[PDB]
Amino acid sequence: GLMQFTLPVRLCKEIELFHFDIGPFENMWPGIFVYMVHRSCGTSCFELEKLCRFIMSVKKNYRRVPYHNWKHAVTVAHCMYAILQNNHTLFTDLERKGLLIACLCHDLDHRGFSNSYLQKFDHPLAALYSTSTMEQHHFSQTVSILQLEGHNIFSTLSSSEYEQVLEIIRKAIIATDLALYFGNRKQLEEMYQTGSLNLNNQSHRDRVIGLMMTACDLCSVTKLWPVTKLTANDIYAEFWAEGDEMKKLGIQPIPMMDRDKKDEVPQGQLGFYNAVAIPCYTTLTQILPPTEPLLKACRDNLSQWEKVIRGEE
Ligand SMILES: CCCc1nc(C)c2c(NS(C)(=O)=O)nc3ccc(OC)nc3n12
Ligand SMILES: [Mg+2]
Ligand SMILES: [Zn+2]
Repeated sequence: GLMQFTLPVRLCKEIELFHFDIGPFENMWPGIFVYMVHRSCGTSCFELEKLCRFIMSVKKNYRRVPYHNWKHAVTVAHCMYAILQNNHTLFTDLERKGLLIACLCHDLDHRGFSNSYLQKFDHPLAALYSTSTMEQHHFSQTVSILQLEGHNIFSTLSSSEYEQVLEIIRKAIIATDLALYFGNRKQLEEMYQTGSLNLNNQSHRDRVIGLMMTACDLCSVTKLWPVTKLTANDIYAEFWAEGDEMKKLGIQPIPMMDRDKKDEVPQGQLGFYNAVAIPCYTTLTQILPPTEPLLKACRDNLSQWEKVIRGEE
C-alpha cells in the first residue's frame, strides 16, 4: 500500500497537461496508467496485484491495428485523468474509479472497422448488437476480463457500488459511439443554455460523462500540431483499409475512405473538426470551464489543417 509509481521529472510534470503525449516506449504505458490511478483515485482504490494483471489482460486484447490500439486506450485514459484532476470536487469516488477503467477498455478488441462496415459485411457482432455494435462488444470484453480469476479490481466494493460502477462503465463505453454523440451534445447544449442542467440529476450526469468520453476519445485533435498531424496518418490508414474492404464487397466507399482520393483528406478533416470536435469541446468548456485548454488546442489544430488545404504546408 506504500508502493507509489513515480515518473521521470519531465513526465511527472507534463502528464498533468491535457496535451501530454505518452511517448513511443510501450513498456512505460502500464506504469503511466497506474500513476494516474494512484493520483486521481488514491493508492487504495485497487489492489496493485489485481490492477497490474487487469491492465496486462486489457493490453493483450487490443489488436495490432494502426490507430485503435493499446496506445489509443492509454491516451484516452490520460485525457480523462486530466479532466478529473482539473475538476476534482465534481465527481464521486466511484466515478473516478469507473471512468479511467472505462477509457482504458473503451475500444477493447477493435479491428480497425466502423459499425457500418460490420453491418454491410454482415459480421456476427452486427446480428448480436443491432446498434452501437463495436461498443456493446467493448463493454462485453471488459466484463469478460473482470471475471477472469484474480482480475476483479472491484472485489472490495459492496454489491450496490459494484453494480453502480459497471453501469457507469457501460454507459461511458456506449457513449463513445459517435452516432450517439450528436443528440447527446444537442440535449446538453439546450440544458446548459436554458439553465436546466443539474449535476445532482443522474440522467444529466450520464449525459455530461458521455460528453467527457467523446472529448477523451477525440483527444488526438487536442495535441501539439506535430502529434496531431502524425496521428492523422494512423487514423487515415484504417479509413483506407475499410475503404478497400468496402470495394471488395462491391460498395464504393465515401471519398474520405477511398485511398485513390488522398487529396480530399484535408477537407474530410475540416468537416470533422467543425461538425464534431469543436462543438464537443465548446459544450464541454461551457459545463466544465477548466477543460478550456482542449478547446483552444482543437482550434489551434483546425487552423493548422486549414493551412494544409491552402498548401501553406
Ligand atoms: C476514428 C474516427 C474519429 C476520430 N478521432 C480522431 C482523433 C479523429 C481525427 N483526428 S486527427 C488526429 O486530426 O486526424 N480526424 C478525423 C477525421 C475524420 C473522422 O471521421 C469519422 N474522424 C476523425 N477522428
Ligand atoms: Mg470506439
Ligand atoms: Zn476510441
